[PDB]
Amino acid sequence: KLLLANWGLPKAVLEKYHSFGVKKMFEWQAECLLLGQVLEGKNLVYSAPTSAGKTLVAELLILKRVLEMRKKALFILPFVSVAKEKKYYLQSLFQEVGIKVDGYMGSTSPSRHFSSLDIAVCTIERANGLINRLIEENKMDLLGMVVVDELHMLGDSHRGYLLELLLTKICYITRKSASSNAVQIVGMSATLPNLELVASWLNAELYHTDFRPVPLLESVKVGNSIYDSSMKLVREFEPMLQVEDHVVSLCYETICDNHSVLLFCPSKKWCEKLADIIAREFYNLHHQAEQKELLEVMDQLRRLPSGLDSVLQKTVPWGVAFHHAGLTFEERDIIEGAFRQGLIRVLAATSTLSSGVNLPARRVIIRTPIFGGRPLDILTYKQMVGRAGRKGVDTVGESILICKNSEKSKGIALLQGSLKPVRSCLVTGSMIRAILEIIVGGVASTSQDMHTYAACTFLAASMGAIEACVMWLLENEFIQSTEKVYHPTHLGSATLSSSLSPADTLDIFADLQRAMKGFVLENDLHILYLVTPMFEDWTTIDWYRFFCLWEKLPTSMKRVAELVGVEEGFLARCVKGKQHRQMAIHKRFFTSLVLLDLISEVPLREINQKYGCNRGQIQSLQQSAAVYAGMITVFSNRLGWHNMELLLSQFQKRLTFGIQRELCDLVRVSLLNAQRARVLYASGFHTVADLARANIVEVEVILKNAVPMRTIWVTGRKGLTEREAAALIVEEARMILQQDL
Amino acid sequence: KLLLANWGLPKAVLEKYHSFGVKKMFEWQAECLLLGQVLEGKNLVYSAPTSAGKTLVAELLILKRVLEMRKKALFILPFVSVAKEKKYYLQSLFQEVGIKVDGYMGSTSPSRHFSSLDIAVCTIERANGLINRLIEENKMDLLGMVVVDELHMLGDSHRGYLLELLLTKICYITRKSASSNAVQIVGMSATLPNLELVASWLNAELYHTDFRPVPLLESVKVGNSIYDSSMKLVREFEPMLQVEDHVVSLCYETICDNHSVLLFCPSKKWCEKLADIIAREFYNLHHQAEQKELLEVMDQLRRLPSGLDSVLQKTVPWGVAFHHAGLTFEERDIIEGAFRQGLIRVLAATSTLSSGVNLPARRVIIRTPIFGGRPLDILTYKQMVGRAGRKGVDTVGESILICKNSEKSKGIALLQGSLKPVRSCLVTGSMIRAILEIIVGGVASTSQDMHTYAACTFLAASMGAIEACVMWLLENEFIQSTEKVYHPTHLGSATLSSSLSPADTLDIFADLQRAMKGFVLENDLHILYLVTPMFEDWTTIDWYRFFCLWEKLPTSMKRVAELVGVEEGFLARCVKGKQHRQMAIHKRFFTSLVLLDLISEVPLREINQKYGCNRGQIQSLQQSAAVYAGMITVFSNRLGWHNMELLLSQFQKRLTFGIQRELCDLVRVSLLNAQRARVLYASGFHTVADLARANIVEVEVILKNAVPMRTIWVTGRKGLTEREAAALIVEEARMILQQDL
Ligand SMILES: Nc1ncnc2c1ncn2[C@@H]1O[C@H](COP(=O)(O)OP(=O)(O)NP(=O)(O)O)[C@@H](O)[C@H]1O
Ligand SMILES: Nc1ncnc2c1ncn2[C@@H]1O[C@H](COP(=O)(O)OP(=O)(O)NP(=O)(O)O)[C@@H](O)[C@H]1O
Repeated sequence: KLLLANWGLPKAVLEKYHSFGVKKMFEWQAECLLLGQVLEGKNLVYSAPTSAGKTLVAELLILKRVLEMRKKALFILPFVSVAKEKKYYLQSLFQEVGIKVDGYMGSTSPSRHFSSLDIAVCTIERANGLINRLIEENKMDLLGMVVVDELHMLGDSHRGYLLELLLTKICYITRKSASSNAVQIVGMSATLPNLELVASWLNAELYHTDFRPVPLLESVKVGNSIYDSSMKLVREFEPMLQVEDHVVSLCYETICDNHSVLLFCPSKKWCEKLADIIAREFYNLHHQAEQKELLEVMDQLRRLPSGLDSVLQKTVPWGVAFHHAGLTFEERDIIEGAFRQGLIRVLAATSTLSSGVNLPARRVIIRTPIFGGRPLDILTYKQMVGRAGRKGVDTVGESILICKNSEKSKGIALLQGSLKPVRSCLVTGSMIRAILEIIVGGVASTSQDMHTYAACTFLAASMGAIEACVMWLLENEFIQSTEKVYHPTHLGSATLSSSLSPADTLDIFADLQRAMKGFVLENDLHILYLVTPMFEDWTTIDWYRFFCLWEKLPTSMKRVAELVGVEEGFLARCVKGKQHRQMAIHKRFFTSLVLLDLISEVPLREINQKYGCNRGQIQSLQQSAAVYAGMITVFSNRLGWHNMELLLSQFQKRLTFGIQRELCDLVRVSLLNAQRARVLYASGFHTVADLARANIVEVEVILKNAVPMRTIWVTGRKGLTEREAAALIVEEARMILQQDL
Repeated sequence: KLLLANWGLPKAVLEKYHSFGVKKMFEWQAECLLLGQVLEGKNLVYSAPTSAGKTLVAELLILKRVLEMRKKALFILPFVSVAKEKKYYLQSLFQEVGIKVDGYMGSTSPSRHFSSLDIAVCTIERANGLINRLIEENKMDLLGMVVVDELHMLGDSHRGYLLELLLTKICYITRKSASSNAVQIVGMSATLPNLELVASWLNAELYHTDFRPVPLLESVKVGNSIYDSSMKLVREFEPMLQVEDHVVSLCYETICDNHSVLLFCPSKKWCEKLADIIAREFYNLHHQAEQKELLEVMDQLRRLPSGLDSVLQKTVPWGVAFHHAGLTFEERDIIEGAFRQGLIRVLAATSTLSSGVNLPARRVIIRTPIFGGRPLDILTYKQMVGRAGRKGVDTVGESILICKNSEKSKGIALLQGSLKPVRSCLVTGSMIRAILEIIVGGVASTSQDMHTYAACTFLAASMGAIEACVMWLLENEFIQSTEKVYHPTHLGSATLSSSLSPADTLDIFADLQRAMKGFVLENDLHILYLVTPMFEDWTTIDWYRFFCLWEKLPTSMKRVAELVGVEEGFLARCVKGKQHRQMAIHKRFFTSLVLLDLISEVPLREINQKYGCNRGQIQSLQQSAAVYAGMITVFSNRLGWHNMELLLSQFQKRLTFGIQRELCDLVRVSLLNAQRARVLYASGFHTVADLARANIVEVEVILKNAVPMRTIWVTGRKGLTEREAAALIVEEARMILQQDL
């Protein structure tokens, strides 16, 4: 029974599963999938280590649900990058079966309707919106199963509470319809201490396991000695070659064993220093002073829109590199992609890689127990050390945390500690949106029926302020009260449909209605100023630069500032020598200035040295501001503002790819991000129409030129050959036009 | 040789010509078509009376040109209504031949490209723009023949000068390309005294004839006697029944002879009085106190968007009616259509019908020699009296002009007078556009080459200020000068492409750029305020109403007024008790207010009693403001303003049909003007897509209701049955979607 072909599976899916190297099913997976009555409708929650094969159980369950009862199945993932990876994996597994898979990851939206789709690999922030849309116009029959990844995120997190509200809405809808099951909620988590309470929250059966494909031997350093988890020496450390910490040696010993190493570092600047240091040691310690495939990685990074990083130039062709937030989104994918093939053997990464894609390694080394002035989180530590040990190759997995002097006490607590139990995070902004997500949906109107929903939440299931949320919504016109029955309003129907927090919608409605009387149209700044999300922590603002920004702006760009409350008298002037709502406007104004150059196709290299924020912190905004333009536009339609939806209709597409209005039709094909379309635009193909009929060999020469074998990089496809990439552009264009009419 | 089938013609065209009652060719037409070498390339100009068969020669020539050398052939007509009639006639003649005919009449634009088209039945104002577009991007090879109707209009007229510039541009292009002919210019005119000079202007051969199918016996009244043209009594008048002028008797004598009468009147108010008077006499003089088809006309006018006119209620079912400018555009077509079938036997019309469609009658009576305080124009008189005598039925044709006391001297001069020779009307606004139409087109750049064009104009060919036009264009940035070679600018390339007079473009560029900094989006007023043409003489403005207009406008509509220079202190306030640019703003503001209700689908009955201007003067603006929005939008694209072209893209379609943004896709089918789409919209079909797939029998019931056998009226199709009209809606929708992709 522990064999995949024995289980009922499609032939093509099984063959592709062999192609991915998965053909042996562990005992824990079979036991979880044989937990009695789970399969035929009841929801399920299980825990396993990060490398135990958590995905396979969910994939088998969603396959069984899909081919048994035809119904749309969700797939919730916490991060956009992992969501894209999961969608591509599911497509590569499900091409033939006819299960059309596509995802809703922030800026991007499917061309085909959700009814045509069958599996929606969606992020939490947009899965909430999709389920709100489904619940709105009574389309619940299509949904048949919601799959959630990393259930433990529903605690203290910026987006796990959205997952909590989504799951409680689904549970309440299921309970109210019964006054074996319509929608099955299957989730995966780490070693959650209170998973029984979570399992009872959805009344799901629980199966917790600690099976690991390879043993994990966590260890700590003391001078020239290594101590195991339980304060026990396991191996007497000795240095091989170095020119107390000796962090370069631990990489070296694994290097001579023909394996790889992950070297997590606290800060990006530390990552650049550490990657450079290890590269220099590879000169003297290996030369006393695959290569061919490693040069291909260099070639792929050479004609990236940002070019090749200066620090990466002196490090990459040695198996030593670095990968953190400040790097480009395309640069990160290549560097991570090189690790999957083993081309790069050392990665000096930050804490961002902890929650990233599945990146295996033989050894994991963590430089400091303090990350950004605070002790490193246990949840992050478990995710970091969960990457030690490659399945089927490495016989063991080692994690080495470096602690010094008095800091060793904090380090030891991490090894013997356990991840904290989940919380509720529920007046509060989470409950206000929770209440508004139902009444405007019309599912529950009466207070008593609404109070039933309050008993279906996570806070109630763990074992006042619920009615206070209504009183806040009533005072702000969001919901009107009649004989008490609560009805949605024009503003309320817009907050829910656009998927905005009610705290923000109040200001946006006042901010957008401040554009009722005064507007400009020469420059996109004022229109862009209405789609900048916030200042948050996207970058550090340099005011002396803003002094240069303010004067050199044309006579129009300064006019926009006066129209939005920005004062010329105090603009980078009084800050040098030394109001919360006013400070959040000048910083918001600066955020709009950067986005203006982003849609003007100013290259990221220039925009970095000009606005001081590197490409990592800039794509962290344009892919976050593109979603904002996709919610302000929806906010206007539900409020009956057809004038500005027309203006803001194309600004989500212009911010996602950083293009102008000319390439809007051209960037529809997925193989032209921001440079493969302009160089193709200059060749005379101004629309996706004639590009489909364009000559196959003609587009080869145009893509060859304009350089700032598989050197062309494609989103989600790693690197691609120049001939293959250009051949797929016309092939994809033919399908795009054919399926759109 | 005087027989159509003898001439080389397609079989289907010949059969349709028999269907239209034209099978005998007069001697003058054959002589004109056998004027030696005219046929194989040389242009032609000929004159004939209004009923002599002027169209047939042009139709034969354009047919020969089209089937001999495949090339696009123009068809220029002076008025929009006659252009629509000519386009429909040409389509009804040319369905089978494959000659795709379509017209460019102001607001409407062809869905198919001009390259697909073969005959463009275009008005002068848009024929000029089409030829400018053709000359711009060197597409002159497609054009092979330009046909012009009423050549004599190129004199003192508001749009004949555009025809003059068009023809001189064509002639200059032909002459410059020769440094039997590419483009043949064939035109028709009345008895122009100086047609030889016009014929030599295009070097065309001239054939002037005075043949008339029926003799015309013009006559004048004196008390109870009738005098012929040459001061000779021809018949002693006697009154039959009346309850000196005795204008009701002349209708009566023709009535008992089973014929019809046209009774032209000076003013609309006179027309209502005269039509009512004759109807009352038909009570006592015919009852001492076809009917079935006459009631059908009443039924068609009963559910018109404006309903049935009060004055028409007491007059229509007796053969007596009236038709002037103040009536609805749809009302005029039915009243005129009833005359073609003979249902209505008396028409009290104004001078507007003189240049309208071909409306024949047995007798024509003109009430006064003074029209609006001035002597009646001889050109109008010839057009008015040219409708006397129906070909093949009436043995004679009579025109009776009524003169009294000392006014008889002026009346006699009209009978013995002749139509004045054409003029040039060429600093002047006609020459400024003439010069700009070429240099921005790039055809002529050097001054000497430009001076060659000045010798190809009508003023030169009849036998300084040409260089002064360049000096005016240079001072206003319209054209830049280098080493002298004149180049177009950004503003210059927009004035020519949008087809605006350079005098107006200077203000529009300043007016539109006054919207650079201050704009509103809640209401369409400010956007509509940028597309109102002018105040002109569209209606008389009542200021006390504007006082009611100003206060009851919302807090936003008053904000728009402040943004465009309108002052609250002086707004319908100082005019009651008693600046040219300021007066043309408040009047322009009032023009925008009316258009706001026009796009809000406020019914014409309410909008008449609310804004005091009847439906005749209101559709005289919305079909003139729709063209303006079609030129402001083009003016923005050539000037690189993509923000407001998006806002103004749909405002030409919203003003042509007076619809909202919901029906924009629905009104694409020609059988839904402004009421057949809303009542169909309320049935659930929100788009032209599902309307094509809509059930045939289902749309029958929805069109039957909402009434404010062939009762449904279709533009250009007279009246249509309810079953046929609804059946064609789905049939047309199927072809619209199929041919658009
Ligand atoms: N029974 C199995 N035997 C061998 N390999 C397996 C088995 N089951 C799953 N796998 C694979 O081994 C990996 C261990 O599972 P797991 O690491 O939890 O997935 P994951 O990292 O969460 N993938 P993702 O959702 O994209 O982040 C899976 O991702 C599969 O690639
Ligand atoms: N040889 C002919 N014999 C009989 N009828 C003719 C002949 N030639 C033309 N006709 C028709 O008699 C009418 C007299 O010509 P004419 O009145 O000048 O056309 P029109 O009124 O200018 N048509 P339009 O261009 O739509 O305004 C034509 O319109 C034709 O309908």
